[PDB]
Amino acid sequence: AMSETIEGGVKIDRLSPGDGKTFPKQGDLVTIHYTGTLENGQKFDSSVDRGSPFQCNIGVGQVIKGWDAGIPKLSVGEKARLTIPGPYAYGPRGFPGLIPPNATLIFDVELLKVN
Repeated sequence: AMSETIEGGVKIDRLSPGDGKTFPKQGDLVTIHYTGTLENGQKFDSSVDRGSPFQCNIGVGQVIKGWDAGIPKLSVGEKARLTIPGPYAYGPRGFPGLIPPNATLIFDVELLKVN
């Protein structure tokens, strides 16, 4: 149960452990189940509610910076909270009506798989 502050002011809180050995590296495909929330409790996205996970390549700019920085510090199976500041998330614009300008996003993510 580390808490870790990393590039971007991104905070990783470890909720439940992974294998402690299998971590994603740049380029790796990662399969994630997540839930995204605003600082005010408002939920804004959830792969769990959709019944199917999210896949992406990591550290190639295909997801928010906070995930490129954050996901690779998790081990397979690990469940963690990422607290990602605006610049590492949707930025100074956000998506108006959904995500406020420069909003801090809280993600509860579980790394399910690395390839």
